[PDB]
Amino acid sequence: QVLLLPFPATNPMLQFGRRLAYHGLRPTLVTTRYVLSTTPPPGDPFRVAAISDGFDDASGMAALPDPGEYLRTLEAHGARTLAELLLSEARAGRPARVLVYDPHLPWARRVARAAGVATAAFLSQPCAVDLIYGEVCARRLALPVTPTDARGLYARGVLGVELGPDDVPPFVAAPELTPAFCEQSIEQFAGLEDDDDVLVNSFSDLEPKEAAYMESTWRAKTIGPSLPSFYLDDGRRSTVPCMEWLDKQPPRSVVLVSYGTVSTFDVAKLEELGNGLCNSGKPFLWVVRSNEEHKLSVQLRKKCEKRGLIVPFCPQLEVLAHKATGCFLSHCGWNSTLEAIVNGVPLVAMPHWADQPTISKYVESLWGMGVRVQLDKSGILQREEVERCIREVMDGDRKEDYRRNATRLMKKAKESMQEGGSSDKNIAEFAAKYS
Ligand SMILES: O=c1ccn([C@@H]2O[C@H](COP(=O)(O)OP(=O)(O)O)[C@@H](O)[C@H]2O)c(=O)[nH]1
Repeated sequence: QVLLLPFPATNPMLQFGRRLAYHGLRPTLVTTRYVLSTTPPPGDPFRVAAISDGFDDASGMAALPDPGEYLRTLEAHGARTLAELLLSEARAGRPARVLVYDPHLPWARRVARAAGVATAAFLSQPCAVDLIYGEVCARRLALPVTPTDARGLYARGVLGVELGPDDVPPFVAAPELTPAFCEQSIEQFAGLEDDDDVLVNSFSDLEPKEAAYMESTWRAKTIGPSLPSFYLDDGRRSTVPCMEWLDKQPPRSVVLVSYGTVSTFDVAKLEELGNGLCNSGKPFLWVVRSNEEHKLSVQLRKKCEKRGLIVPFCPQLEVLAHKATGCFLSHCGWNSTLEAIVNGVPLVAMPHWADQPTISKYVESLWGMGVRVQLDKSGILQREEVERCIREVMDGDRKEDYRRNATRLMKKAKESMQEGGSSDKNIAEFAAKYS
C-alpha cells in the first residue's frame, strides 16, 4: 500500500493519492485515532489507519495549546504508534511500499526508514517559501533571514521577486515570535536528502525559478495543484445552502471572504473586516468558523445582511468555481491561493503568517492577480483599507489586469495537471516507481 500521512488536522495529499489509485496503487490515509473516531473516513479508493498523538479521546491540540508541547507529544506517541502500524500492516499482508508524509512530521521519515519503508516527502507550501527554509537548514543562511539575504536569492535567479521586510517568511525573519514554528519550518529539511522522493504541491509555470532550484537542490518534483480532477478539466454540484444564495447573485459580483481554518482573529480585527465588507457595497460570502463566531456581535452580523451572508462553512472550491464569484479576500494560505488560481479568481490578500506574506507578495508583484492589504503604522488592518482593496480589485483602473493574470495562471495550472503536463509527468513517474 501507499501510506499517506498528512499533518493531523488533508486534501492535497488525498488528491495525489487519488491519482496514484488511478494508476493502480492502493492508498491508505494515516490519521490520529481521535480524528478517525470523530470524522467520516475519506472513502474509496482509500483505506484508513490510525496512529495516536496521546489523546485518542480528546483533541490533543485543545488539550496542548502550546505548540512545542503538542508537537513533542505528537512525536512521542506518533513515532511509537507509526512504528507499530508499519509492523501490523506488514503482518496483515499489506506491507507499506512507501510512506508519503508531511515533513512537518520529520520523525515520520526516521520511523519509516528504520522499518525499511521508502519515504516521499510531501511539501504543501510554495517552492519560494520552502527553498528559504531549506537554505537555513543547509546552513547557507543564518537566522534571522533578512531582506538582504532574499535580495541575494533574487539576484542569483533563485527567487523571482525581491522580498522586502513584510514579504520574508516571518517564521525565519522574526523567529521567536514563534520558536516552535521556526524550528518546525527548518527541520522539514533535516534529513530530506535521504528521502527516496521529494514532492511539492505546486506547478513549474507558477514558480519557475523556485521550482527549478527546489529540483536541483532537493530533488523536489512538482505534483500540483493537487486538486480534484474536475476543477483541472481532466477527463481521465452540492446542496449546501450558501450555494443557493450564490446562485441568485449576478455574475462576478460576490466577494468570498476567508482567513482560513487555523488563524484566529480577535474581536477588533473582525470588526474592521466586517465593517470594511459592508462599506464596500458588494455582495459577500463571509465564512466565519463555528469556533470563532462568538466574537461576532449581533450588530455586526446584521449590519448589512441584505447584501452579505455569513456562514460557518462553504465548499470553497465550489464557491471559487461559481459564476457569481468576483474576487476572494483571503489570508492567502497556499491551498486557498491554488484554489483561486485553478478557478481564475482575483485575490485581495490579507496575510497573517507562515507562507502567507510571501504568497501575498507574489500575488501582487509577480503574478499580478490581485492586491495586498496595507497595514497602518501599528500593524492594524483598518476597515478603510479592507474596503479600498475590495474596490481596487472589483472596480479599479487595474481590474482587468488582475482578472487577466488570474485567467492566465488558471490555464497554466490546468495544463500542468492534464496529460502531458509538467506535474502530471512527475505524478506518473512516481506511480511507476512504486508499482
Ligand atoms: O469554509 C471553508 C474553509 C476552508 N475550506 C478548505 O480548507 C483549506 C484552507 O487552507 P489554506 O492553506 O489556504 O490555509 P489554513 O486553513 O491552513 O490556514 C482549503 O482547502 C479550503 O478549500 C473549505 O472548503 N471551506
